[PDB]
Amino acid sequence: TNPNAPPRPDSLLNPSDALKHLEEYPRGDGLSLQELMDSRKNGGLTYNDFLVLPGHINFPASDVSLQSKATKNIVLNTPFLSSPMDTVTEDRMAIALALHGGLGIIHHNCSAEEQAAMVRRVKKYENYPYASKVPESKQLYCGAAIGTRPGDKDRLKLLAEAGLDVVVLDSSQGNSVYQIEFIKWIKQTYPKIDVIAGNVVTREQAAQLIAAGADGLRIGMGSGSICITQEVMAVGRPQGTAVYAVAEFASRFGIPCIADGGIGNIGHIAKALALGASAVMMGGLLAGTTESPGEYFYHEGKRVKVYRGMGSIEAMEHTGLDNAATARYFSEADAVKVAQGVSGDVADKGSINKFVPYLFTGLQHSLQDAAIKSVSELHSCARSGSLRFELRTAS
Amino acid sequence: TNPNAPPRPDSLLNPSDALKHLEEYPRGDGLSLQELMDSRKNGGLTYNDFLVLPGHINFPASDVSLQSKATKNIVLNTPFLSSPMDTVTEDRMAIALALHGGLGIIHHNCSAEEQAAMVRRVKKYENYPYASKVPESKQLYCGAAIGTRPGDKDRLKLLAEAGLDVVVLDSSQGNSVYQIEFIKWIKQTYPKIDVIAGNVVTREQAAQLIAAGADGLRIGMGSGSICITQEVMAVGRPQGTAVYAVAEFASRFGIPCIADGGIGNIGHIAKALALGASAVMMGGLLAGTTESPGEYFYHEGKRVKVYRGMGSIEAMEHTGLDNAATARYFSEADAVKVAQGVSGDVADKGSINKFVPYLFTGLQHSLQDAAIKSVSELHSCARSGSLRFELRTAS
Amino acid sequence: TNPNAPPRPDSLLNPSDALKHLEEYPRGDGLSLQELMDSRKNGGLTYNDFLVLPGHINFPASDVSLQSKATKNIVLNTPFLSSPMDTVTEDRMAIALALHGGLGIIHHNCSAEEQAAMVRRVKKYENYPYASKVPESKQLYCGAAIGTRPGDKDRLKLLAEAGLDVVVLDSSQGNSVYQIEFIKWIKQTYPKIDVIAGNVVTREQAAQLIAAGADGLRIGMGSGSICITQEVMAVGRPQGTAVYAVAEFASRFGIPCIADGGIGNIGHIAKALALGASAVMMGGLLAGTTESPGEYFYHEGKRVKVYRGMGSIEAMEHTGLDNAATARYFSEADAVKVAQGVSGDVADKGSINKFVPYLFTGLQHSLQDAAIKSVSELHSCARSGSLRFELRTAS
Amino acid sequence: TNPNAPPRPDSLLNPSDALKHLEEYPRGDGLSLQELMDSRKNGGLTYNDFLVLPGHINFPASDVSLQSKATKNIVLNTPFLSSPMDTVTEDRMAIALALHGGLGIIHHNCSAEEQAAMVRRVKKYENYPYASKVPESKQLYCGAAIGTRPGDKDRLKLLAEAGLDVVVLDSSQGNSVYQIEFIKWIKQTYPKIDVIAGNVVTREQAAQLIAAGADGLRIGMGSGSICITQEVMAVGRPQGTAVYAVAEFASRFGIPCIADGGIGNIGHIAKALALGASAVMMGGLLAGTTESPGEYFYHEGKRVKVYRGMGSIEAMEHTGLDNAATARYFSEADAVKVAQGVSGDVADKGSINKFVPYLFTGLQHSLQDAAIKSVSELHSCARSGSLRFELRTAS
Ligand SMILES: COc1c(C)c2c(c(O)c1C/C=C(\C)CCC(=O)O)C(=O)OC2
Ligand SMILES: COc1c(C)c2c(c(O)c1C/C=C(\C)CCC(=O)O)C(=O)OC2
Ligand SMILES: COc1c(C)c2c(c(O)c1C/C=C(\C)CCC(=O)O)C(=O)OC2
Ligand SMILES: COc1c(C)c2c(c(O)c1C/C=C(\C)CCC(=O)O)C(=O)OC2
Ligand SMILES: O=c1[nH]cnc2c1ncn2[C@@H]1O[C@H](COP(=O)(O)O)[C@@H](O)[C@H]1O
Ligand SMILES: O=c1[nH]cnc2c1ncn2[C@@H]1O[C@H](COP(=O)(O)O)[C@@H](O)[C@H]1O
Ligand SMILES: O=c1[nH]cnc2c1ncn2[C@@H]1O[C@H](COP(=O)(O)O)[C@@H](O)[C@H]1O
Ligand SMILES: O=c1[nH]cnc2c1ncn2[C@@H]1O[C@H](COP(=O)(O)O)[C@@H](O)[C@H]1O
Repeated sequence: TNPNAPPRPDSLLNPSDALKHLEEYPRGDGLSLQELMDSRKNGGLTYNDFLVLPGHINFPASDVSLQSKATKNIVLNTPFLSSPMDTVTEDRMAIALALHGGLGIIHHNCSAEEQAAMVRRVKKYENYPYASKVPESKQLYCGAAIGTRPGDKDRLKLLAEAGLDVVVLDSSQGNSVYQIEFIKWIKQTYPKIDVIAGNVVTREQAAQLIAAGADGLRIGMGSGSICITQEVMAVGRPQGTAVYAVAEFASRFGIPCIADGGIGNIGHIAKALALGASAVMMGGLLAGTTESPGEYFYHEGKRVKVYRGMGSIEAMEHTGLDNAATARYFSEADAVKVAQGVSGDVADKGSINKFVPYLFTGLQHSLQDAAIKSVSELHSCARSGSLRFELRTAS
Repeated sequence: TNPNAPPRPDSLLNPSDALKHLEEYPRGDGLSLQELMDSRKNGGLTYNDFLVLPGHINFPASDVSLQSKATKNIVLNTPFLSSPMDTVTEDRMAIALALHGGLGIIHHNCSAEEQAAMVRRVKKYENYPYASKVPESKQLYCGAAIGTRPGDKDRLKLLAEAGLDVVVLDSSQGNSVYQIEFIKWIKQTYPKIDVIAGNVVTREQAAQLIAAGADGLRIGMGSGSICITQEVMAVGRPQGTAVYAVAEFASRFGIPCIADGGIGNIGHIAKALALGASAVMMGGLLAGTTESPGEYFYHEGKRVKVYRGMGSIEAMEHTGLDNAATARYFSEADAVKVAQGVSGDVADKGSINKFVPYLFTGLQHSLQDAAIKSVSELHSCARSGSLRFELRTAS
Repeated sequence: TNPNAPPRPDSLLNPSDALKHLEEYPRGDGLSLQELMDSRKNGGLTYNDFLVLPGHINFPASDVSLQSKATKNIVLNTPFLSSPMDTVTEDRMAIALALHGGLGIIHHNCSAEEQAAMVRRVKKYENYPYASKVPESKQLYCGAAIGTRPGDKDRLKLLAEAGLDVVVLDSSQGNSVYQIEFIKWIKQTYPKIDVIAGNVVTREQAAQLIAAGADGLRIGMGSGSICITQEVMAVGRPQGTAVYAVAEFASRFGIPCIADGGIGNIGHIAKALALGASAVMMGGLLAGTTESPGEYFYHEGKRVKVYRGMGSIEAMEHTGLDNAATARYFSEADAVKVAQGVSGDVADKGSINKFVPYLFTGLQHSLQDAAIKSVSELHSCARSGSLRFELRTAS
Repeated sequence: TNPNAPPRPDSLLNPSDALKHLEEYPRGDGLSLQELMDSRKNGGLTYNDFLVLPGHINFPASDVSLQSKATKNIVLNTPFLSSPMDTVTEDRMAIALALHGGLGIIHHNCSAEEQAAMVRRVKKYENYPYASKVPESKQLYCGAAIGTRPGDKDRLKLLAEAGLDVVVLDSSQGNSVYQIEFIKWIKQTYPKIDVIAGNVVTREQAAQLIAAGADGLRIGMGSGSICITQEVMAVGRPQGTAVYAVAEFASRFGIPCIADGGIGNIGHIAKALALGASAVMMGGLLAGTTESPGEYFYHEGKRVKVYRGMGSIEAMEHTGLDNAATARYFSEADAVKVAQGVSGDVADKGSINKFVPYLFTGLQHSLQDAAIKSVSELHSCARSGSLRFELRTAS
C-alpha cells in the first residue's frame, strides 16, 4: 500500500469535498520537523539542506510579530543579536541594534575598563518605537561577552557596575567544569544579570549548562563564516541539527536558544527560528556596516572593513569557507597558538538603519508564507507537525 | 532473500520462456512513481534528480498525442503555456503560441486598459492546424493574469469584456483568504471564464483552492530561473515533489495542474507531465524569442533581450541561480520592497515558429521512448506502476 | 544489537583464532552486489558511485583470464568491442582490435556496398596469439551495425555475403516491435550470424529481446560520452544500475551483456564486468587512435580527430557532458531533426597496439586485486556475495 | 512516536532536573560510531563525511595523552608515522620524527646496502623528552619498508643487522599468499622485529594478516594524496570505513591499526584515531619539509620539493586528486608498467620541529573538545557509544 496517500478513488471526486478528502490522508504533505531532524535518517543538516513548506495566509505580513526571548527574562521585538567580535560589536553597534529592537553583545578583546566604558555609553545613551529598553529604567539593553578564567570575575564586576543586563560566556565549547562553575558564580553574585552560556551543539552539553543555571544558550560549533575550513575541523556539528537538537531539549525548561553562526540571509534566520531557536546571532551579516567597529579602507576599488574570527592569529595577538570579499588561511603563528578562525575583509553594507528594517520585513514575509503570525506560533506548529518541511538534494 | 529478484535457477533457462520468467519477479525494474516521490525515503526532488525508464515501442513518434487540459474546460493540442511576465507574454506571444496549439497568459504589469487591449488583439486575430481555437467561435484562446486586490475585480471586468477565456490569479502563495474569496467572486461573476489558481506546492494548499472553485492549479514556489538564489529563500519546494504531490491530490477531483518554473529543456517538460502535470508553463524558455515583448539589444557581441522576475526591483518599479547570459543579484531598493526575483538578459532564441515545433517533436520522441502514446496514458501508467523511474546520484 | 559485528569479547582474543572469529560475523564486510544495486536503497548508480573491495591474492596478474563471450556463440580473449561509430570503427579498427583479441563493430553511416566492402577487408586480412579468429576458418571475426528499417534487410544480405559473423541492431531503444520482428527475421534468414540486440537499460526491455532470439544484449541509454547533457534527456538510466539489472536477468538465459557507453578508463571496464557484463563497448576510449577513421588535424596546438555521436546533427547529415578536448551543444538543425548527441574532437591517443595491451594488463591487475582469476569467477563471486562492494559518497 | 526524544511535557520542567530528564531520552544525541559506520545505511565514508560531537571538558588540553601503539610491542608518545616514500622518509626524517615521539619508516627505493646504512644512522644517532627511544638501549626507534619478493629476505637481514626495530611489508594489497608466507618467515627468523602488514581495507584481509602473525596493520587503498584519480581506480575503499572496519576487528586481538593515506590536517588525524586507529601514517603532510629527502627547487616563484607516489612512473624507474601545488596525470610508460600513482611537487612546509608540535597541540585540543583525555579513552568511548558523531551532507 501507499504510505503517503489513501487508495485512489474509482471515479472523480467532487471538488467541494476536497477538504474532507484531505483528512483521509495517512500523513501531512512533506515532513514534520521531527522527521526532518533525524540523524540516522537524514544525517546532519545545515540551513541550505531544507525548505519550510508554505501554509495558509489569512493576515497581512505587517501583522507578523517577531517578538522573542533572548534569555528567560529578556524579551526583544527583533530576534537579532550582534556577535561579540572586535569587527562587529562595540557601543555604536550595541546602541543602533537595540534601537531597532535587537540586542548587542560587546566583545572582550580590550581591557575590562575599556569594555565597561563601552557598556556605560550604551546604558547612558538618550523615531524608534521597537527599541530594546529595560522596562523599569527606559535605558537601552546591553549585552557583553567574557571568558571563564579567574580574571573574568573582576571583568564582570566592572561590567555590572556599568549597568550590564546580560552576559555571554565566550567559548568554542561551553560544556566545561570552568564554565559550569562560572555560571553558578554569576547566579550567586549577580542574580539579575542574565547568563547566556555556550557554545553548545548537543543535547548533553545543553543539559549541563541548563542545570548550572544558564538563562539562554548560544548554539554553534564550526558554523561561523570566518571559522577555519570544516575539512580541517574534527569537532562540531552542522548548524541546523545543532539548533534543533539543543532547542528540542532546552524548550522543555523554558531556556531560549540563540542560533549562532552561518546566518547569511533572511532565509537562514527564518529556518533557524523554525527549528526552535528563539533568536539568531550575526557576525558576518553585521560586519562592514557603518555601526560596526574598525575603519573602512579600499581593497582593489572596493570599500571594505576587516572581518575576522576571534580565534584568528590577528584577533588573538591582542590588537575559511563561506565569506565575503577576501580571506587568508592561517593555521599557526606560535606552535602553542593554533588558529581557530580566519581574518579577511567584507564589502561595505551601509548603515544597519536601512539593513535591519530590510531583514525585519523579509522575516515577516517568510513567516507569512509559512502561515505563521508569531515566533511562539512558529514553534508550536513546528512541534505539532502542522509546520512542514522538505529536504533539498544537491540539485 | 533478494527483494528485487526471485531465487537464481539451478541451470540455464530457455530464452523462449523469458516473458514467463519476467512475471516471477517480486517487483518491476526501477521505481514506481509512488516510490520515487517519497519525502521520507528520497527527500525533495527536482527534474534533474531522476530519469524515466524506457518502455515498449509499437508506434511511430508522429502517432503520439500531446493533447492535454490547461483547465477543466480548456483542451490544448500542445501542453505549453507562456508565463504572465512582462518580458515573455503580450499579444504577439499569446497569438503565436495559440497558433501552435498552446496558450498565452498575458501579464498585468500595465494598466487594466492596456491589458484588455492586448487580450482584444488576440481574440480579434484572423497553415496552423493545431491552433488553440475556442470551439463555438473559432477565435484563438487567450489567458491573462491578475492579482487578488480589490482593484483586480475591475481589471477582470475589462478583460472579460475583451473576450478573456481564462484568468490566472498571480501570486507567489495562492493559499490565502484573499485568493480563496477572489476565486469564489469570479465563479459567481464570470462562471464561463476558467480560473487558474496558485502558486501552490503542497497538497494542503491545493485542497483550499480546489474547494474554492479553481479550474486549474499553477504549481511552483522557488523553481523559476529568475527566482532569488534558493540559499536566500526560506519557503518553497523542489519542483518535482511539488508537481507530484499537488497533481496526486488534484487529479482525484479532475483539476489539471500546471508545472510552472524550472522548465529549461524537453526533458523537463516530459518529466513534469510524467509526474502528473497536465501542462507546463514557460518563462525562461520563451524569453528572447521574436514574439516575446521588449527590444533586442547587444551585450558584448551577443543579441539579447531582458528577462526578469516579476518580483525583481525593476519589474515592481512599474516600468538568481539557473539563468541564460547575465543577471544582477538585487535584494532591496526600499526597506519595505523586498526583491523576490532578479533582472538579467537572455540570448536571442529566434522565432517560436521554429522553436515550438522542435519542443513538440522532442516531446513526442520522449513519450515514445517511455512507450507512451498520449498524456492520458502517461498518467494512467504513472499511477499503475507500469511507467518506471530511476533516481540519479550526483555522478 | 550491532547488525554488522558480533558482541565484543570480554578479554583479548588469540590472533591465531582470527579466521575462526571471522566466521562469527553476521555478514561480510561492505556490500554484496545485490545490496549495492538496490534502486529503493541506493538510487541509480554509475561506475564512479562505488568501488570493488579487495579479496585474496594467490596468483600472479599474468594468470588472470580475460576470456569472455560477446554473444552466446562468440568467445573473445579480450572483452573489448569497438563502437559502431563513423569516428571509431571501419575496417582498420575492426582488424587491429580483432588481432588484440577484441571485436570491431563497423558503422553503417555509408552505403550498404561501402559497408560490405569494409567487412570483406576484415574477413580477407592475412605476433598476435590472442587474435579473434573464427574457429573453422582462421579468419578474423567481424561485426557490423545496421538499423531495423525495411532497407536494412538488403544491407544485411550484402554484409552476410562479405562474411559477417555478428550483427548489431543499432538503436537508442531496441524494445520496439520493429526490432523484435527484425531479430526474428535474422534468426530465420541467417541463423549463423549472431544478433546483438539493443540498446536496453531495463529487465522488461531485455526480456522482449531475449524472447525474440537475441544472442547478446547491448546495454546503455544516455551513458555515452558524446550523449546530449542528461539534464536535457528525459528517458534513460545510470549505467551501473542498467548493466546490473539487465545482466541479472539475461545471465539466467545465458545471454551475454555488453556494457556500452561511459567507459573512460580501466576501472570502468572492471566495474562493468563485476556488475555482470560479459564485455564492454568503447566509443570515446578508441576515438583519436591511429586505427580509428577520420583524419588527424590541429586545434590550437593539439593533434586531434573528430569524435561525434551518431545522433549528432553532423553524423545524421549523411557525411555533451563527459568528453575529451572540445564539443558543441547543438539541439536541432531541422525542426523534425532533434539532436541526440554532440560533435567534438579528441586528443591523439596513439596506436591501439600500445593502448589495448595497457588496458589488458590493467584489467588483469584489477581482477587480481579483487582476488579473481577469470570473468566467469568474477560473476560467480558477484552472485554468491563473496565479491564485495562499497558505495562512495561525493567526498 | 518520536524515536529520538521522549514525549514533550505538559508544562515547563525545572532546569535543576535537566540532568535527570536527559536520562529519559531513548538514545544519545547524534550517532554512535557503530551507527555512523554502517555500509548499508550510510555508504562508504571518508574523513570529510562526518564530525565528532563535543563532550564534557574537565581538564586542560595539556593533560591530554597522545600515547599510542604503532605495533603490539611499540609504544609511541606521538601517534605519527612517516610514510616509506623516497620524497618523505630517509634517515633525517626518521631521526627528527623519532625525536618528536613519532616513528619513521625508511623507504626501499634504493639498494639494500643504502637502506641498511640509513637505518644504521638512525640507530647510531646521539631538549627532546617525548623521544621514541627503545627501552633497554636508549637508541631512537627505526622502521623500514620492504617488498615480499625472495630478494627482500636478504634485504631484511641487512636491515636487522643495522638495528631495525620494525618492518613494514610494502604493498597496495597485502592479502596475498606471498605476504602471508613472508610474515611467517619474519616471525620465525626475527621474532623481535615487529611486522606491520598491509595495505588492507577489509575485515577479511585483516583476518588473514592477523592469523599470519602481523604485529600491526597498515590501512588504506586509494586514499593517498598522490594516488591515481579514484574515477580511474576499480578496487579500494573510502578511508573512514576502511579504518573503522579493520580496527573494529583487529582491536579484538590487540593488533594496532595504522590509518595510512588521506591525512591532510589535524582533523583527519583526530577522526582516524576516533574511528579506532592507534596511529596515522603521513606522506603528503610530511613532504616538502626540511627533514624530507630531495632538493628544494623553484617552480614559478614557489620554493617546492617533488612529492610522488611509489607507483608513479618516476618512482618505479629506479631513480591525482587531493594534492598540493602541481601534478602530472601519467597512466603508462611501458604497456606492462601501469602507473598507480602520480609525481608532482609540494610547497615548502619548513622544519618538522615547528610543524610536529603544531600537530601535537592541535590534536590535544581536538580530544579535549570531544571530552577525551587519552587515545585509550577515545577508543573505549567510541565502542561504548559515549563518543558521538554526526554525518555531514554536501552543504
Ligand atoms: C570564543 O570564540 C569562538 C566561538 C564562540 C566559537 C568557535 C570558535 O572557534 C571560537 C574561537 C576560539 C577562540 C577565541 C579560542 C578559545 C576557545 O576555544 O574558547 C566555534 O567553533 O564555535 C563557536
Ligand atoms: C507573482 O509572481 C511570482 C510567482 C508567480 C511566484 C514566485 C514569486 O516570487 C513571484 C514574484 C512575487 C511578486 C511579484 C510579489 C507578490 C507576491 O508574492 O505574490 C515564486 O516564488 O513562486 C511562484
Ligand atoms: C543509434 O545510436 C544511438 C545509441 C546506440 C544510443 C543512444 C543514442 O542517442 C543513439 C543516437 C540516436 C540516433 C542515431 C537516432 C536513432 C535512434 O534513436 O535509434 C543512447 O541514448 O543510448 C544508446
Ligand atoms: C606499495 O605502495 C603503494 C601502497 C602502499 C598503496 C597503494 C599503492 O597504489 C601503492 C603503489 C604501488 C606500487 C609501488 C606497485 C606495487 C604494489 O601494488 O604493491 C594503494 O593504493 O593503497 C596503498
Ligand atoms: O575564530 C573563530 N573560529 C570559529 N568560530 C568563530 C570564530 N570567531 C567567532 N566565531 C563564531 O562564529 C560566529 C559568527 O558567525 P557568522 O555570523 O557566520 O559570521 C560567532 O558568533 C561565533 O560563534
Ligand atoms: O521574481 C520572481 N521570483 C520568483 N519566481 C518568479 C518571479 N517572477 C516569475 N516567477 C515565477 O517563475 C516562473 C518562470 O520560471 P522559468 O520558466 O523557470 O523561467 C513564473 O511562471 C513564475 O511562477
Ligand atoms: O548521438 C548519440 N547520443 C547518445 N548516445 C550515442 C550517440 N552516438 C553513440 N551513442 C552511444 O554511446 C556509445 C559510446 O559511448 P562512449 O564510449 O562513452 O564514448 C555508443 O556505443 C552508443 O551506445
Ligand atoms: O603511487 C601510489 N599510488 C597509490 N597510493 C600510494 C602510492 N604511493 C604511496 N601510496 C600510499 O599513500 C600513502 C600516502 O598518502 P598521503 O599521506 O595522503 O599523501 C602511502 O603511505 C601509501 O599507502
